[PDB]
Amino acid sequence: APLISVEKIQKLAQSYQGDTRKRFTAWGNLIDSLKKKPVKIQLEKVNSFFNQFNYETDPITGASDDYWKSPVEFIVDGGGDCEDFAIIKYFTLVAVGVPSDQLRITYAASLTLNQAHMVLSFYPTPESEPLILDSLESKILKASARPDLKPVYSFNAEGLWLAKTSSLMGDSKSLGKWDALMKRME
Repeated sequence: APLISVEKIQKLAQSYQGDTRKRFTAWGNLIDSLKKKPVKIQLEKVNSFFNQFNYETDPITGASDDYWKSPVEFIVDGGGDCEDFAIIKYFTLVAVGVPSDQLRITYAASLTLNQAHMVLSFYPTPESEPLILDSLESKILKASARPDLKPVYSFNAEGLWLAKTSSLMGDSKSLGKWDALMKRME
Protein backbone atom coordinates (compact mmCIF):
# COMPACT_ATOMS: atom_id res chain seq x y z
CA ALA A 1 0.00 0.00 0.00
CA PRO A 2 1.95 2.97 -1.41
CA LEU A 3 3.37 5.58 0.90
CA ILE A 4 4.14 9.25 1.04
CA SER A 5 6.66 10.20 3.71
CA VAL A 6 8.45 13.38 4.76
CA GLU A 7 11.82 11.65 4.30
CA LYS A 8 10.99 10.51 0.76
CA ILE A 9 9.76 14.03 0.00
CA GLN A 10 12.91 15.71 1.35
CA LYS A 11 15.07 13.53 -0.89
CA LEU A 12 12.82 14.29 -3.86
CA ALA A 13 13.17 18.04 -3.21
CA GLN A 14 16.94 17.73 -3.51
CA SER A 15 16.69 16.22 -7.00
CA TYR A 16 14.88 19.32 -8.31
CA GLN A 17 15.59 23.08 -8.22
CA GLY A 18 13.90 26.47 -8.01
CA ASP A 19 10.15 26.61 -7.48
CA THR A 20 9.78 22.84 -7.92
CA ARG A 21 12.21 22.14 -5.08
CA LYS A 22 10.33 24.68 -2.96
CA ARG A 23 7.01 22.93 -3.67
CA PHE A 24 8.37 19.61 -2.41
CA THR A 25 9.80 21.27 0.68
CA ALA A 26 6.49 23.01 1.38
CA TRP A 27 4.59 19.72 0.96
CA GLY A 28 6.82 17.92 3.48
CA ASN A 29 6.59 20.86 5.90
CA LEU A 30 2.79 20.68 5.55
CA ILE A 31 2.79 17.00 6.50
CA ASP A 32 5.12 17.53 9.47
CA SER A 33 3.09 20.49 10.75
CA LEU A 34 -0.21 18.59 10.63
CA LYS A 35 0.73 15.47 12.58
CA LYS A 36 -1.14 15.28 15.91
CA LYS A 37 -3.37 18.23 15.01
CA PRO A 38 -7.21 18.16 15.25
CA VAL A 39 -8.77 16.21 12.34
CA LYS A 40 -10.72 19.24 11.17
CA ILE A 41 -7.53 21.31 10.91
CA GLN A 42 -5.78 18.46 9.08
CA LEU A 43 -8.65 18.38 6.58
CA GLU A 44 -8.80 22.15 6.18
CA LYS A 45 -5.10 22.76 5.71
CA VAL A 46 -4.52 19.88 3.30
CA ASN A 47 -7.57 21.14 1.37
CA SER A 48 -6.44 24.77 1.27
CA PHE A 49 -2.75 24.04 0.56
CA PHE A 50 -3.58 22.06 -2.55
CA ASN A 51 -6.42 24.31 -3.69
CA GLN A 52 -3.84 26.98 -4.61
CA PHE A 53 -2.37 24.92 -7.46
CA ASN A 54 -2.92 24.99 -11.25
CA TYR A 55 -6.32 23.52 -12.16
CA GLU A 56 -6.11 21.73 -15.50
CA THR A 57 -8.95 20.72 -17.80
CA ASP A 58 -9.19 19.04 -21.20
CA PRO A 59 -9.47 22.00 -23.60
CA ILE A 60 -11.89 20.05 -25.79
CA THR A 61 -14.33 18.58 -23.24
CA GLY A 62 -13.79 21.14 -20.47
CA ALA A 63 -13.64 18.18 -18.09
CA SER A 64 -10.99 15.93 -16.52
CA ASP A 65 -7.95 14.67 -18.42
CA ASP A 66 -7.53 10.97 -19.23
CA TYR A 67 -4.28 10.46 -17.30
CA TRP A 68 -4.23 10.14 -13.47
CA LYS A 69 -1.28 11.87 -11.74
CA SER A 70 0.52 10.47 -8.73
CA PRO A 71 1.18 13.01 -5.95
CA VAL A 72 4.81 13.43 -7.10
CA GLU A 73 3.65 14.17 -10.67
CA PHE A 74 1.15 16.72 -9.37
CA ILE A 75 3.96 18.45 -7.45
CA VAL A 76 6.34 18.37 -10.44
CA ASP A 77 3.72 19.75 -12.86
CA GLY A 78 2.56 22.31 -10.32
CA GLY A 79 -1.01 21.07 -10.55
CA GLY A 80 -3.48 18.85 -12.37
CA ASP A 81 -7.19 18.17 -12.93
CA CYS A 82 -9.97 17.69 -10.36
CA GLU A 83 -9.11 14.00 -10.00
CA ASP A 84 -5.43 14.79 -9.44
CA PHE A 85 -6.31 17.32 -6.72
CA ALA A 86 -8.41 14.72 -4.88
CA ILE A 87 -5.65 12.12 -5.20
CA ILE A 88 -2.86 14.20 -3.67
CA LYS A 89 -5.17 15.42 -0.87
CA TYR A 90 -6.02 11.78 -0.11
CA PHE A 91 -2.41 10.57 0.15
CA THR A 92 -1.36 13.65 2.12
CA LEU A 93 -4.18 13.18 4.66
CA VAL A 94 -3.22 9.51 5.14
CA ALA A 95 0.36 10.70 5.68
CA VAL A 96 -0.62 13.09 8.49
CA GLY A 97 -2.57 10.40 10.34
CA VAL A 98 -6.16 10.49 9.11
CA PRO A 99 -7.17 6.79 8.97
CA SER A 100 -7.43 5.71 5.31
CA ASP A 101 -10.78 3.99 5.88
CA GLN A 102 -12.36 7.38 6.62
CA LEU A 103 -11.23 8.70 3.20
CA ARG A 104 -12.73 7.83 -0.17
CA ILE A 105 -11.89 9.54 -3.43
CA THR A 106 -15.30 10.11 -5.03
CA TYR A 107 -16.28 10.17 -8.71
CA ALA A 108 -19.47 12.23 -8.96
CA ALA A 109 -21.67 13.68 -11.67
CA SER A 110 -21.90 17.46 -11.43
CA LEU A 111 -25.56 18.31 -12.00
CA THR A 112 -24.61 21.95 -12.59
CA LEU A 113 -21.53 21.54 -14.83
CA ASN A 114 -23.04 18.59 -16.75
CA GLN A 115 -19.79 16.62 -16.53
CA ALA A 116 -18.07 14.17 -14.18
CA HIS A 117 -16.29 15.78 -11.22
CA MET A 118 -14.06 14.13 -8.64
CA VAL A 119 -13.70 15.19 -4.99
CA LEU A 120 -12.34 13.69 -1.77
CA SER A 121 -14.95 12.52 0.75
CA PHE A 122 -14.18 12.31 4.47
CA TYR A 123 -16.42 10.06 6.59
CA PRO A 124 -16.58 10.79 10.35
CA THR A 125 -18.10 7.30 10.65
CA PRO A 126 -19.12 4.98 7.82
CA GLU A 127 -22.80 5.85 8.28
CA SER A 128 -22.23 9.62 8.51
CA GLU A 129 -22.80 12.12 5.72
CA PRO A 130 -19.37 12.70 4.25
CA LEU A 131 -17.60 16.07 4.21
CA ILE A 132 -16.59 17.13 0.69
CA LEU A 133 -13.06 18.35 -0.06
CA ASP A 134 -13.37 20.00 -3.46
CA SER A 135 -11.15 21.86 -5.93
CA LEU A 136 -13.95 24.19 -7.15
CA GLU A 137 -15.20 25.19 -3.71
CA SER A 138 -12.99 26.42 -0.84
CA LYS A 139 -15.39 25.31 1.88
CA ILE A 140 -15.60 21.76 3.18
CA LEU A 141 -19.33 21.01 3.16
CA LYS A 142 -21.58 18.04 4.00
CA ALA A 143 -22.92 15.91 1.12
CA SER A 144 -26.42 17.30 1.72
CA ALA A 145 -25.01 20.82 1.29
CA ARG A 146 -23.64 19.73 -2.09
CA PRO A 147 -26.76 18.74 -4.02
CA ASP A 148 -24.84 19.63 -7.21
CA LEU A 149 -22.74 16.47 -6.74
CA LYS A 150 -24.27 13.03 -7.37
CA PRO A 151 -21.79 10.29 -6.37
CA VAL A 152 -21.28 7.38 -8.77
CA TYR A 153 -18.49 5.41 -7.11
CA SER A 154 -15.70 5.91 -4.61
CA PHE A 155 -12.36 4.32 -3.81
CA ASN A 156 -9.15 4.40 -1.82
CA ALA A 157 -5.94 2.36 -1.49
CA GLU A 158 -7.92 -0.54 -0.07
CA GLY A 159 -11.28 -0.73 -1.82
CA LEU A 160 -13.88 0.28 -4.40
CA TRP A 161 -17.57 1.01 -3.68
CA LEU A 162 -20.49 1.76 -5.97
CA ALA A 163 -22.82 4.49 -4.75
CA LYS A 164 -26.24 3.22 -3.62
CA THR A 165 -28.85 2.96 -6.40
CA SER A 166 -22.78 -1.06 3.58
CA SER A 167 -22.12 -2.55 0.13
CA LEU A 168 -19.84 -5.08 -1.57
CA MET A 169 -16.25 -3.83 -1.65
CA GLY A 170 -14.58 -4.41 -5.00
CA ASP A 171 -10.82 -4.63 -5.50
CA SER A 172 -9.31 -1.15 -5.93
CA LYS A 173 -6.83 -2.65 -8.44
CA SER A 174 -9.74 -3.21 -10.86
CA LEU A 175 -9.48 0.51 -11.55
CA GLY A 176 -6.65 0.26 -14.08
CA LYS A 177 -5.46 3.85 -13.82
CA TRP A 178 -5.52 3.64 -10.02
CA ASP A 179 -3.68 0.33 -9.85
CA ALA A 180 -1.06 1.75 -12.23
CA LEU A 181 -0.81 5.02 -10.28
CA MET A 182 -0.15 3.18 -7.02
CA LYS A 183 2.53 1.03 -8.66
CA ARG A 184 4.23 4.17 -10.05
CA MET A 185 4.44 5.39 -6.45
CA GLU A 186 6.30 2.32 -5.19
